[PDB]
Amino acid sequence: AEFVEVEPEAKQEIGSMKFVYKEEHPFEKRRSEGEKIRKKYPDRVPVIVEKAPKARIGDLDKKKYLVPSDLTVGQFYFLIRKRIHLRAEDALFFFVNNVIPPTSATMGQLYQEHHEEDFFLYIAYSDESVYGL
Repeated sequence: AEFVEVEPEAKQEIGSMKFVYKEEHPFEKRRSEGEKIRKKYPDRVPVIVEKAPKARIGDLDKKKYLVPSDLTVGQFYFLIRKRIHLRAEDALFFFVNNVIPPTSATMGQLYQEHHEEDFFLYIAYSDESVYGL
């Protein structure tokens, strides 16, 4: 009899966002890999990180990250900043399903709530605070 209290979402929050990674690797190969990697490393989460459309920021050398579940989103920002040699004054924003995730969440929490059907979490990054601008 209790209502499910549905959490509000931003207007732009959209599932199944486009990533070049997903265009370049067939779904079932991604899914098979994601299942396997979750079993092999259960306290890590597999993450794809890609530059958002229209972003003006350096590209990462590598898209696939195997991340300790307890690492925070904030700690992950700092890791990515270093990987792309951001300057102190440079901005960095992450997006999951078009929405900036909470800096204080763990990567495991983010994964739990937002992983896709292939068992990966997808994060886009940008110099801008709105995905795709």
